Amino acid sequence: DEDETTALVCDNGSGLVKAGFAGDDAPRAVFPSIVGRPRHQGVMVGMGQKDSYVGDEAQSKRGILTLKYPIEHGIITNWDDMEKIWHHTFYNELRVAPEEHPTLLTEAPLNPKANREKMTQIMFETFNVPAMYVAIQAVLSLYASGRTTGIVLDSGDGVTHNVPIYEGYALPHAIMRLDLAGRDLTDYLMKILTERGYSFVTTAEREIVRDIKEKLCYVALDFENEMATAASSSSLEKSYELPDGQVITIGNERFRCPETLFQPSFIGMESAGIHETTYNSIMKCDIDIRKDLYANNVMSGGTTMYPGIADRMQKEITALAPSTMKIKIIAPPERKYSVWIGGSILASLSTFQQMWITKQEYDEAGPSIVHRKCF
Ligand SMILES: Nc1ncnc2c1ncn2[C@@H]1O[C@H](COP(=O)(O)OP(=O)(O)O)[C@@H](O)[C@H]1O
Ligand SMILES: [Ca+2]
Repeated sequence: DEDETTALVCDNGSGLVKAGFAGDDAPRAVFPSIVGRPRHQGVMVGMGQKDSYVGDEAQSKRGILTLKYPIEHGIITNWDDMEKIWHHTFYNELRVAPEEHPTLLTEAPLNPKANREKMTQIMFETFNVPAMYVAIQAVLSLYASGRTTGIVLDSGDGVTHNVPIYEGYALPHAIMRLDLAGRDLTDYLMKILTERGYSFVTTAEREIVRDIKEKLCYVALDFENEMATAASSSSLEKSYELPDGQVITIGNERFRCPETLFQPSFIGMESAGIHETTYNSIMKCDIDIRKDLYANNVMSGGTTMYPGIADRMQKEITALAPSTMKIKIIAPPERKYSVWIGGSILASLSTFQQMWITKQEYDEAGPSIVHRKCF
């Protein structure tokens, strides 16, 4: 753009599309990736200004809407809303044509084979984007935190991932994937809420369950001990008087839902928490590779933003791992935009040119150009 090539960086997942230009610190355009439709019906003369209420516009006028969620855990429920989602991004906020710049996105690690092509097509065959790359999440983070080896656990909204990374990159044989992440914490809440006598069961209320969560519910440091502290109506109970009108006195639910990350005996599964799946990744590798993975355990995404989390893993991780060392969780001050800031650098370095898919390479290699360059 202007005197230089430049581009647009983009982290999109199951909950927020976070768009910006290139070189930038952290995001500019940001919106929930959802498309809403008018479930309230009746008729019209005056109308609340939309056919598809999208992202921001959507989340703001919740009531009439049946919020068609798309990317639940990297898999999209149906792709049709998605084109309107990205129709926001470029033209409406950023005012830039996709048909002009490079695009950086993120690979929501182990998003299916065909989704790679299907995405690149929406750009290159439908909306002729000049160059693009989708970068594989967890690793980006590492470099922005100034780390080369460590065990990263990156989870935002959609899917849990425990990545061992070193001075050279990981492989499917050791890394893991699980469905128990940030948004599942979000949704989980209502399964449990029943015992007080609440269950925001439907659409608009579904979104209020997310909202409650990120600004008040905290992680149990050691749940079991804290269970008797549920008698202490001070720590726990707090008022959420919904600005509509209904008090949700989120007592024990404020840490009982977080705990499911380290405790799947609460939903019903055999998954161990993210502290044990971290051993699960780390063990599977070569024998000499672990000493510095243990020296830095990178912890990022929307998932690691709750109050009381690094500290937890400090205890828990020691118990079933290798013993010998200075074990240490590195969770950056803002650690959620891990994906984004690591990505920024790549789409600011011109060295990145000895990688990407450029506009004519697609035509010259068909849809498959994505697995002809990448994987
Ligand atoms: N302060 C926070 N504490 C905990 N949960 C948060 C916080 N900020 C956002 N979240 C949750 O993180 C998720 C969105 O994270 P995000 O990184 O934006 O996207 P995604 O991994 O899908 O790419 C949602 O569950 C949202 O509720
Ligand atoms: Ca993400």
